[PDB]
Amino acid sequence: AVTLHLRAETKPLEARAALTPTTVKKLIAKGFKIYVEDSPQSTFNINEYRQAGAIIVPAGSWKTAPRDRIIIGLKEMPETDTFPLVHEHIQFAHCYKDQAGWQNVLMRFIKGHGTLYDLEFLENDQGRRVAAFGFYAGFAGAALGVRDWAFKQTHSDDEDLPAVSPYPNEKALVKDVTKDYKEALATGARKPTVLIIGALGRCGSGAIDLLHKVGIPDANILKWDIKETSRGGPFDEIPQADIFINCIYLSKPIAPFTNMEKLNNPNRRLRTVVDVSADTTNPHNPIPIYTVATVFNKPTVLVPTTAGPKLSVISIDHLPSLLPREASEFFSHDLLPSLELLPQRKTAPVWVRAKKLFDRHCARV
Ligand SMILES: Nc1ncnc2c1ncn2[C@@H]1O[C@H](COP(=O)(O)O)[C@@H](O)[C@H]1O
Repeated sequence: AVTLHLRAETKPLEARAALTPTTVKKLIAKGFKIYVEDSPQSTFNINEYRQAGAIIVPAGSWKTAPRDRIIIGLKEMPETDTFPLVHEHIQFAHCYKDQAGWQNVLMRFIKGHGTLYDLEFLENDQGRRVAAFGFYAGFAGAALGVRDWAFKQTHSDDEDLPAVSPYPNEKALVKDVTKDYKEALATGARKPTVLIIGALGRCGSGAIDLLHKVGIPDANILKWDIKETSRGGPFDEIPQADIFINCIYLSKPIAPFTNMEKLNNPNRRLRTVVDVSADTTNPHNPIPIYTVATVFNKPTVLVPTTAGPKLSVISIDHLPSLLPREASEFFSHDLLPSLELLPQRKTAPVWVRAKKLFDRHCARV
């Protein structure tokens, strides 16, 4: 039997969890022993885990836990923590892409005789990433995009979309976005068209699902993927759409999707751009119209146009935190088949690939 120990997150406002009560129940049904730290910040109530069969333990107790427990969490270790890491860990460690102090992160493992299985690079047998948050990133990005567009119909340009807060469940989010949307329509606003780039993937599907659920029909959604962008930008369709949602991270030096010249047009319709995969450290940002990474407490940034109506960007890197419960359920269920192979992790390719990758980065230190 494998023992997993779900550590409490400490990163500010991180309410997601790598295992949910549901995935815990499912692992227990397979003979796992599951410990769950009593986490202040989690969107899940600790009673949920208890009722699932988890053994509840104090927050931070992983640090003194027996060597044989596999420690599982989402976020990287606090850069401040210096003690050797003696356990096998499953987490996003953020030390494989030459991040600052990456060697020190790994030295903690080396000194400890611990092992990292990094969630960012966990790969199935067909070479695809096992678990990520793209669907809910798209769903939340579409939600905020519609909210921003609606807001613009009912408020003056000197006001911006107010601070946003996570929702306890998807229905609650949809109810609020629908309310805002219908209010905007009731003013006689032309029904908006929404252009999505990367429409066919998980992120794109998430955005589309939100749009559908708030009453936006396919007739008003322009679903673009590789074929549509292959002609090369800039695309006139972007300023012509009311809302533009970008659902694919692109960092190689190609022609941009849009630019200030194209946006500086009194006939532009576009009001709101949601760059779901925004990363201001992108070496070749194909939507070169913002430099600010916006955040929940100030979710939009002005695009400084010289003609046309007020245009704003949403460039939040934490969109899945808008719905931490569902984000966690999707993530943990995507990860579940791999977790079920942990008893055979010495031979199961998903885990062997991860150990090998860890070993290779440790060798560079
Ligand atoms: N340059 C591009 N233009 C438009 N769509 C793209 C481009 N590159 C990748 N995609 C699509 O983006 C989606 C990414 O899917 P996912 O990683 O599941 O969110 C897939 O449907 C890809 O085909």
